[PDB]
Amino acid sequence: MIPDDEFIKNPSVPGPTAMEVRCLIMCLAEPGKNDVAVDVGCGTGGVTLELAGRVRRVYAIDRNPEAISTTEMNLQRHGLGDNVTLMEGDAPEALCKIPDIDIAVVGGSGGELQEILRIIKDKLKPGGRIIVTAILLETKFEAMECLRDLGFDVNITELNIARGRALDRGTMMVSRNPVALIYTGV
Amino acid sequence: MIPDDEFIKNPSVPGPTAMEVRCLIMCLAEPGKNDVAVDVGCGTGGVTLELAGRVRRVYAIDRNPEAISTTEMNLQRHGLGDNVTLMEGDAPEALCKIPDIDIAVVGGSGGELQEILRIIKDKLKPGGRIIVTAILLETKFEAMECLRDLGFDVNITELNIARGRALDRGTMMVSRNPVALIYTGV
Amino acid sequence: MIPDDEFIKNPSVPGPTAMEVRCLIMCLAEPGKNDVAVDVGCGTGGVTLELAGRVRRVYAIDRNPEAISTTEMNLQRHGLGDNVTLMEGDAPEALCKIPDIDIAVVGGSGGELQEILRIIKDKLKPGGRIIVTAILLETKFEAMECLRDLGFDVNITELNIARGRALDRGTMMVSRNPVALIYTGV
Amino acid sequence: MIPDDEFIKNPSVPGPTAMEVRCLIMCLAEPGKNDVAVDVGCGTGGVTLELAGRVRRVYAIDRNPEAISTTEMNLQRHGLGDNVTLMEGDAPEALCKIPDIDIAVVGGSGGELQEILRIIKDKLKPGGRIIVTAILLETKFEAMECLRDLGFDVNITELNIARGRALDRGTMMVSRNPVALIYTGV
Repeated sequence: MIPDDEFIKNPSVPGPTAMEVRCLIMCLAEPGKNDVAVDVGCGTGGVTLELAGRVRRVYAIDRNPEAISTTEMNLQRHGLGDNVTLMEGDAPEALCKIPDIDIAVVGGSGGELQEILRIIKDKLKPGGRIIVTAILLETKFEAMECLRDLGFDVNITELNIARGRALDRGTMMVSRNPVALIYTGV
Repeated sequence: MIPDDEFIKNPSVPGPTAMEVRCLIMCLAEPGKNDVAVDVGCGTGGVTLELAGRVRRVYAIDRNPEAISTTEMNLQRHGLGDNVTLMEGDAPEALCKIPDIDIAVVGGSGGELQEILRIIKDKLKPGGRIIVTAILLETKFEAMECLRDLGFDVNITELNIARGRALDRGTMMVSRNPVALIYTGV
Repeated sequence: MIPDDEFIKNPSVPGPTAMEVRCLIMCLAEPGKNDVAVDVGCGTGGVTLELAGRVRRVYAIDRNPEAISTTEMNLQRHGLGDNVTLMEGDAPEALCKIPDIDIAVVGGSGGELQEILRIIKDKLKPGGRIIVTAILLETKFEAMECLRDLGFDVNITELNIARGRALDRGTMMVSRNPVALIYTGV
Repeated sequence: MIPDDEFIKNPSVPGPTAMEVRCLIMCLAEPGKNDVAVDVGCGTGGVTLELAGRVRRVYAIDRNPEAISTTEMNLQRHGLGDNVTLMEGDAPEALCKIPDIDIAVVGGSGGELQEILRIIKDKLKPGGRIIVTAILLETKFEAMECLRDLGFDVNITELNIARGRALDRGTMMVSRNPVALIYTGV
């Protein structure tokens, strides 16, 4: 899978998300060449780039113009983006113009996490998956509470990753920052 | 991906490998529908199940008869096990009778870690990957060194995981023991 | 510092608090021989013990009768307790009957966290510290919010500890569950 | 305890040791006002500083000339050093001119870990304590082996610490690199 260092970043644009995390988001998302997925807060584009090649169509949304721009750049360098619709705009309004979805990945909550999830539940085909990524503490709580309030079966997994860096003196373990995945069962 | 709680267990068989680990093992290995893989120490059968439904033929090895049994039981539970050759017995003697592999996943060291890897290097098809899962401090070290000594490009990723357990009082974070993954380039 | 395995553990009562966490608690508490401290949810009695041999007076509270007994037993085995006042009853009602404190440690709340902090803030001597342990996801968010909402500068440290366990096969890394410490500036 | 940001950091000297780790080290070292201690690879002087205030004497050693300089700098800026014999040079040679030690803390091995531990065992007074800080994957293993081969009861604790950082968005957990502590039975 495309390792972190292989992605073009940006100052005002966070990401890419740790490969280990991206790897797990895909395992939970349970892709498919016939699935329609939406990725909110596509940021650097990691999550979008991955899905761009395992489903029918992916809607990448992000209020920050730089993010939509940053994702596009990576999509182009990897020659992907055919089944990807970029959307410059607020998440709630961006979602309303989209068909029902099979997969839903919500990155940077954007302080609109609750409203964002509410909408997603109204457009979730049967057996749909909803995966919420969280970097902020307050975000994990809100993600559990809302998804629960919408009648979903919420689960949460915290991932503390450490990779080894080759030094002259030997190998050192470099830590990533904690990343929790709040998701709904099938 | 089959969640941990959906596996048939055995009071004498460890495992199955944490899902988050199973997931990352698959991202790294990058299974092809034409690859020949071997899983030393299949234990409960996690990794074996995951490879089974993605490659041509998987050779699942294990010293414990209960293991071969449990793995075979979880195989049938998901309509898989046609392209899986089970092997009871010591790894070294089992590995020598095997054809060349594209993917090598070695589970619990077994005290013969260094010998196992050695046998695998001479049986690895060009472009093959070797992945070692370690829970023991010493196994992590011996893997790194030995793989380097055999002329491979080694890397190590440690995963401390925490899952949420619903309690009356709320959600608790329960962690799994650290799992390191020592892998080679391609 | 009294190591874990040296405490009388009652299966029904939680604890003792991982020695590593207890160490960090004392470091953040900055106990003085003239300080007055209260420990809500003393449980096994780990924290109470540490403070007992370091402050003027320690008020140990816990709504569980077995926790009080367990805490009393352990204190005796360590000749401590001569300057400790155990309390049988609910926290909130037990807090109003206590003098003002310099050090407040709060363990297992019980859905009464908000109220418990509200009382501790009112009885907190100037300069005093407030330290809250949280194993529940929710308690972490709640302690962070309530302490902030009560006008305190809040800080949070997550501890993921792994100790080594010698096995015939080698050294296994055994992980304790995550433990957070939410505290107010000194 | 002296926090991280309160230390004079030199661009050529590593450290200071994370306050959470220093706290644990002081806990395992069980400092006594009579104990004679030695800090190998004092770095910024965090460990030396702490000890200087709780034991008879302290011999801070470090191959790096700038480290010695930076360590002597943090001593004065806190009113300590009247009992801190600084030493610039190779640890092994430096230790020979030192008295028998009660407490021994070793960090930077510079690749002479084994030679250092051996020397320490010959100078270790009964009831003495040895504590090694490992950052390199290889160091942990080596330390375990030597200490076992020297007739000591080895113990290892892996610490993964995360501190919360205040963002306009709210609160994120920032990870520190893993830090392992290999210690002998007192």
